[PDB]
Amino acid sequence: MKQIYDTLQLIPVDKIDLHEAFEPSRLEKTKESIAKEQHLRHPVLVVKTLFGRYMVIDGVHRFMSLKALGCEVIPVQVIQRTQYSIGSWHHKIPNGAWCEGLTDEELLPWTTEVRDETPFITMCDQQTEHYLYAADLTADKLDVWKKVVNSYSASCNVERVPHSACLCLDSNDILMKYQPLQIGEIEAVVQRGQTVPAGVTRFNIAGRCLNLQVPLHLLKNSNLGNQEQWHTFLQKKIESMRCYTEKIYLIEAE
Amino acid sequence: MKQIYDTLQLIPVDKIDLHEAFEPSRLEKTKESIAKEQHLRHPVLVVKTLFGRYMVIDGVHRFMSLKALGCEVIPVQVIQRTQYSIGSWHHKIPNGAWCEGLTDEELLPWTTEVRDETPFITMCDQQTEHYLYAADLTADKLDVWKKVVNSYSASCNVERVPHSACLCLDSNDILMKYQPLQIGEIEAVVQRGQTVPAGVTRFNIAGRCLNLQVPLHLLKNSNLGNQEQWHTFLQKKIESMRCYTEKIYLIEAE
Amino acid sequence: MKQIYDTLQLIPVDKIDLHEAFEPSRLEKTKESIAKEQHLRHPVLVVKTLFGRYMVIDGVHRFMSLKALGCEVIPVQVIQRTQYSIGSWHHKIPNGAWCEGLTDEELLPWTTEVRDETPFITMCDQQTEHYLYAADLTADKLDVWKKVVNSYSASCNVERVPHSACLCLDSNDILMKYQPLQIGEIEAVVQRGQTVPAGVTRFNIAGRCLNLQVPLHLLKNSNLGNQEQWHTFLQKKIESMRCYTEKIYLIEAE
Amino acid sequence: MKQIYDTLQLIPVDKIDLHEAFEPSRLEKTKESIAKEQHLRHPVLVVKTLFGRYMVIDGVHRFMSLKALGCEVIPVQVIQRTQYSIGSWHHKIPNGAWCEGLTDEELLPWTTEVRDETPFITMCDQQTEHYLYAADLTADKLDVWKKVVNSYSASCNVERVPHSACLCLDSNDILMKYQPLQIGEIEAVVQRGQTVPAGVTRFNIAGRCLNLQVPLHLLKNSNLGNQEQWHTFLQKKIESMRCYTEKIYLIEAE
Ligand SMILES: Nc1ncnc2c1ncn2[C@@H]1O[C@H](COP(=O)(O)OP(=O)(O)O)[C@@H](O)[C@H]1O
Ligand SMILES: Nc1ncnc2c1ncn2[C@@H]1O[C@H](COP(=O)(O)OP(=O)(O)O)[C@@H](O)[C@H]1O
Ligand SMILES: [Mg+2]
Ligand SMILES: [Mg+2]
Ligand SMILES: [Mg+2]
Ligand SMILES: [Mg+2]
Ligand SMILES: [Mg+2]
Ligand SMILES: [Mg+2]
Ligand SMILES: [Mg+2]
Ligand SMILES: [Mg+2]
Ligand SMILES: [Mg+2]
Ligand SMILES: [Mg+2]
Repeated sequence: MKQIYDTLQLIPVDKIDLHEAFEPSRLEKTKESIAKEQHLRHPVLVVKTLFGRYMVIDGVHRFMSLKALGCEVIPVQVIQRTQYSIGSWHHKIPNGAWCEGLTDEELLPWTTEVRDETPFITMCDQQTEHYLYAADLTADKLDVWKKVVNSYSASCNVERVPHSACLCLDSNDILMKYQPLQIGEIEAVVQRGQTVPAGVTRFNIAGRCLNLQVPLHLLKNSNLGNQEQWHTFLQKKIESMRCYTEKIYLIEAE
Repeated sequence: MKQIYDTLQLIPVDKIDLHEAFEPSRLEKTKESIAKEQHLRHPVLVVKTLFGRYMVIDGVHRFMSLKALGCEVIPVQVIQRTQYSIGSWHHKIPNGAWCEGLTDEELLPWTTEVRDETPFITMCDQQTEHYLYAADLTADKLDVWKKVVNSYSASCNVERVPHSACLCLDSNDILMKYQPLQIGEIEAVVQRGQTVPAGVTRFNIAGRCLNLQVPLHLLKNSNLGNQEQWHTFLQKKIESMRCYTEKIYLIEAE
Repeated sequence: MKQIYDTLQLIPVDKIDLHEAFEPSRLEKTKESIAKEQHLRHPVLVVKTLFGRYMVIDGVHRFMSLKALGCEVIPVQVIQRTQYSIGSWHHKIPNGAWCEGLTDEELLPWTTEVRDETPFITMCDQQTEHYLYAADLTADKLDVWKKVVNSYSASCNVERVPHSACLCLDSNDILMKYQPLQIGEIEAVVQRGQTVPAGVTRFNIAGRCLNLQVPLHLLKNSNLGNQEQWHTFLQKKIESMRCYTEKIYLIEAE
Repeated sequence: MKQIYDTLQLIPVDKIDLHEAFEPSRLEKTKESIAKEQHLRHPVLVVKTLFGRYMVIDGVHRFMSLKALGCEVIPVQVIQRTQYSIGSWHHKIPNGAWCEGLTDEELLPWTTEVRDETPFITMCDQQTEHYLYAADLTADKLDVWKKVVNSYSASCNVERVPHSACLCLDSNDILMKYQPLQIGEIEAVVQRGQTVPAGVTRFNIAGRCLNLQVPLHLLKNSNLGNQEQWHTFLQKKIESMRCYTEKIYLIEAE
């Protein structure tokens, strides 16, 4: 447990990259709550990446909220490569025929053929599968991916299901399956200045620190004096830290 | 997630049994903190037992603190049998030769013989094992167990280690091993009006609810009116509930 | 390891019990096969029972083949509790919607309420699960189990399905799910002179000895002695034993 | 399953590479055994390589026995990536404190600092772990690996130890720990015409075909053809194939 202290750091805001598109309603809600509370409940989870920088793997909305509220440093928890894995979320639309984004005039080259290579995107109903193969796309595969996801994401009662799960579709479900990305692929996206669609990458992260409740007043100055105050704050919080190994239901309110 | 609401209940204090001895310093600390905060951070974890009663499986000190502070009902989380298992803690004394409770005049019938039956208690050092066999004890096995545990528990820098763990002892460690109890054995202890020693039973519990922060003012009346207020409180808290599946480090302070 | 050698024993046929009804079609082919070969390829797997008897946990048809062939002694491997577990086979009726023996059961008290207590039997179709809870049974739990299984086993195509299988039922499927028995419960069936329905219990056994190839002649004339020959035989075979740990596909011919 | 049948193939000896140095004592006994029997009991397990070649992942000594015996063709089973994993064997030197080749290594830059990056090699005694980090190496990582292993393999008693083993070192033990290689890395060694030190790589392979017993005569005169005989042979053997899933002890004689 005595290593967590070392992973909780204040990082300059300009050193942090995002790889995932934000959700506008989620950002408004996160920003309003941070502004009201003037604390950050959970530190932003980051991994070290190229060029001395840090990449958010959990906390896009918290990060953007803190930035907009004028924070010059971000409370992060630095996650080591051995303590996370990357999977994907499948997206279950519980009544596809009432999902306007899916019943629209279709323009992409969906096909039912199974090929030797893995499909870029798979759309499933109870009886059939349609595929998009990377080899058939003209637009940047990233722009096609985002168009597909955003067509139904805010409007069709989507339920995210772990890509590894066992799921049986009823007679009107649609299931969207996406391929898991490796960390190197995500870094190439960031290097290009791009982001992946929201709610598709699924980081499984061991050892997250919760309920740190960092007061925003520690985050407004890029320089020091605040570092002694940060250490004092952290020492006090770590005194009350406890570890839980099984599944937990955390009440996130005061 | 929508089942947790049903498991969080206010139970009359007189319907709740303990099976484990409290630690006096731990009780003082828990009671002081509850009194200062006038909230219960985490609900007491209980299992249904015989006679319409409930048995604490986590929260002896919280329970006794609430009782002493005048609570007539206890916020519990009812844990189902399929969501916990019972193991044991081994107790590592990091310098046994400086542990007065272990270097005392010895009176129990320790033996190095390995027998066909399982030992009641095992004391290990780096090279040797000594056993206490239930078949050799005169005193109630429970009273012998408590004498052994309390001889070193508060004084010899004990480190609790999961009975299933891999541990290598250095040249001065002592390791005390205790047998896991089954739920039926624990219930027989309670039926006798007895308790097992502190810090030996190890419940592994899936799905615990944390940071509920129940205000003590909801707990002082055995009758109702408070039940509508309990439902309103619970509805608000459950709105902010989130599930975490991997290991977490929870900061337990405000 | 020499521990294995000691578990390979010749047991009087009269001391061996079955817990599972046999299939005569499988019995004829097993008997035929053993008769042609004059060797028992794989020893019967048994567990030690009360009264000094043994219970077959794998080898119902081998046992009765040898028994029917006049063997006074059975080559067994004695399995310890630590090296096996008891699961269950599900039963899929792919045309169950047309299975007469199943759709006319007006007498048994099936129900759809999910209770806190595990159900005795579960019957699933594409959109409904029905449950038999032990607390509602009108007659002996075993004879009810038997009646359910036989209502479709003899008049409807069936295939076993493992618990791990992710199976999505189509419009005419029925899936029967049975609760796994503990070892104590199976010992009860056998001591009432009975058996469980065939094809339901699933024993997961580690460390089976394969390809011992015991000549049948060792299994008769026990009244003259056979221990000398047996150990002479075992020592020669044991020397070529090799341990394999993952899933294997064994070619069983020469 | 018929998928297995298709993975059992006769491969020209010239298209098969080894990744591991052999032991001549084990080679003589393997050759002797195959020569006496005139059958290859278990097929060589290989993976498809670049350029259309194959790499042995189990069967270094069987391959070279057949090769030394003049076989122009090798009976292999082609293993897919999904059915194996690459681990490592630890090396225990029970009298390592007196192992001269190990206690005089003044040249290699061992270090005790634990860094965020996994180490290349780890050397353990009862109270100290020393590490070789790839970023400190003076020469080729493979030749350093080789030098370390050979410093004790030829002049000190050694026994392999599995990763899962809970091992407490005594006063004179030394334990060497090696980092598991990925498949890409082993392919590199072979394409540089080299091998890794013996007894370190640990392949966990699921679905091995056992007891095929391929007659040696099928493996010569390939210049006249052998596909007809091969399939005739496989169809007869495949019909007696049986799948076993847990640990088995196979008697390998008739
Ligand atoms: N008729 C048979 N022909 C060939 N092998 C058989 C036959 N019956 C049994 N066996 C061998 O015994 C093993 C298990 O047989 P099984 O059908 O379970 O009968 P039992 O009831 O004796 O276990 C099989 O893996 C097979 O190798
Ligand atoms: N000398 C031998 N005698 C008997 N069986 C052998 C011999 N060599 C190899 N085998 C068979 O091959 C299997 C693996 O042999 P192994 O020692 O790993 O050599 P290889 O390098 O060919 O894998 C063993 O399980 C054994 O059944
Ligand atoms: Mg998040
Ligand atoms: Mg639907
Ligand atoms: Mg559309
Ligand atoms: Mg506790
Ligand atoms: Mg010590
Ligand atoms: Mg004492
Ligand atoms: Mg069987
Ligand atoms: Mg069907
Ligand atoms: Mg080998
Ligand atoms: Mg030693």
